[PDB]
Amino acid sequence: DVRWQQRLNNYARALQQLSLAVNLAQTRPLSDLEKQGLIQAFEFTHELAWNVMKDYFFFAGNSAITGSRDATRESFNKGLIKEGEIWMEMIKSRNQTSHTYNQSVADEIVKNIINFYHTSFQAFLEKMQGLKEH
Amino acid sequence: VRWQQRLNNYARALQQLSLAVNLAQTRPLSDLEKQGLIQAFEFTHELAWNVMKDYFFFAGNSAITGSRDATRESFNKGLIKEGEIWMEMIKSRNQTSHTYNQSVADEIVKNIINFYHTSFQAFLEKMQGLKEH
Ligand SMILES: [Mg+2]
Repeated sequence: DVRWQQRLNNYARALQQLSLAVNLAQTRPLSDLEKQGLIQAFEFTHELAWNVMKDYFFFAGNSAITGSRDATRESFNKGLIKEGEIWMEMIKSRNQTSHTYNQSVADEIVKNIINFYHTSFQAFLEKMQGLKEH
Repeated sequence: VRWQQRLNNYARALQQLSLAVNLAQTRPLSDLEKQGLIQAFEFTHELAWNVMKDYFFFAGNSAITGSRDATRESFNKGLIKEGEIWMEMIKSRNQTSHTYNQSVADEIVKNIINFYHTSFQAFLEKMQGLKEH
């Protein structure tokens, strides 16, 4: 039923595609359309991240988690993530998705993806990969 | 509460989607650009069905809550004619979390280019005619 290590496998696959786009941005500016794609990749990577969180705490007997905010708070309190505000900012970015046809909105989410979220995603991957081995 | 204002933003969003759909006619899209085409479809469809919901609110219909509700009412009243296509857009929306699978991304992209963009343009013209009354 609930299998947090399988969810982690898909999270890694999604993050690898986000990493491709984040690396591309270091070689040249992204077009407006590529920025929309970077946002889409952030969205499917973040969605998997907090569902890994939810799945992991279900094993611990926690059935009270229902969304990304609940999952992010429990992860911070249990030490799975260190940058609590950044992970909460990700949720704000998710809630701005419908408005990214405004370049100011798209550009803000892209700057956060490149300068903060990707690093946090990689740290969470490494954290959970260690816990799986245990 | 203002369906004509919602329609202004819908047109702005559709203009951005149109740019990507025309780009796809000049060359293949990269994997990343495909993701960006899907994101543009998402913000265009979200505005579309909220225009529907706003419009029917003026008629006294406060029962509409989501995109399926809005889409059915729009088909019932003639605002849209391709009912099955507009419902397929909702299935595409619900696949958004899985577009890191190239098969999923490619399927949504093909639907956007071959069907959804045409339907979006028709709905724009339909509502633009209703704004003039
Ligand atoms: Mg999206």
